Amino acid sequence: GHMKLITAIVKPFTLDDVKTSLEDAGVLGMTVSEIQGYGRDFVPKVRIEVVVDDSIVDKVVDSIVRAARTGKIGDGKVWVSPVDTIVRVRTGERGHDAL
Amino acid sequence: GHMKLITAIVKPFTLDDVKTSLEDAGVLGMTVSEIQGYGRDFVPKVRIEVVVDDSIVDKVVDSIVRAARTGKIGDGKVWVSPVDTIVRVRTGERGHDAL
Amino acid sequence: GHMKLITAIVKPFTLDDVKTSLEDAGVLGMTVSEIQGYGRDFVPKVRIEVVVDDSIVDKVVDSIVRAARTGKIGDGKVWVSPVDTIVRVRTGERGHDAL
Repeated sequence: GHMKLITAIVKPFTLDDVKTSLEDAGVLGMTVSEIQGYGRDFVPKVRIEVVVDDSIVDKVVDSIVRAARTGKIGDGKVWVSPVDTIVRVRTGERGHDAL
Repeated sequence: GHMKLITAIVKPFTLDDVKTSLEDAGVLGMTVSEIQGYGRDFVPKVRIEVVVDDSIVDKVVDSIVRAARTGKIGDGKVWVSPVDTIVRVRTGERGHDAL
Repeated sequence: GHMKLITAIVKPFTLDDVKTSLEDAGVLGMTVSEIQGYGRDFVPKVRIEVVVDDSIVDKVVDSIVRAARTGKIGDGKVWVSPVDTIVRVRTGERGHDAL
């Protein structure tokens, strides 16, 4: 309903900076996956995902963008998509309790 | 329209159990990808995805959660997101025919 | 709003053909990830993602399907899902400027 997935495709060396920015803002539950995207033909990148309430989606996106920017080609993209429902596996908590 | 993507981020050793639970319930077409998430700092996890009709989304989510739960930290998350359209590559079947 | 994510799970040897089809049609920004799906039990596949305006989503899906088809089991799936917002990291461009 109010839940959003943020997907960031960014350079691998920006991971610590993005993670720090998320954790400092109390944004928990990030995952990271390997991915290939255009750069200086493909270069290795990382796919960072978090699920957040829409109240913070704008500032979280901006924080990721700021932390991942180098000003060079291949810096990547950040997009937002709807999440209908979310469940925390361990507890069975749903919605905002699962965040 | 009525189509949903289920994404489950779960511990790698739960894969067979989740797969069995899906296949027993006639939920076909699962994919698996490598992913890293918080656990006992990141631990290896797996990303399991299926596309289903919304008629079964709730019970499929619950079946995955039950199969992947250990009661320990890092058990992961399951979320649902909308799918506008789906096409089976081999046949060009769309919508419910592609499920 | 009008933005869509196309996700294609296809056989790895079709990557060049899909990439060529996308680039020839001026569809930029594709990413590729490793994935496992059903085939001749799992076989290696690739996950190809692009973000496009909904004006071209149908023809882009069809172009990917045509390029990835072999007529054999395991050819994969292509699905479409909504994208609320997108930002190009390097520039901070949003929406259609980030495409």
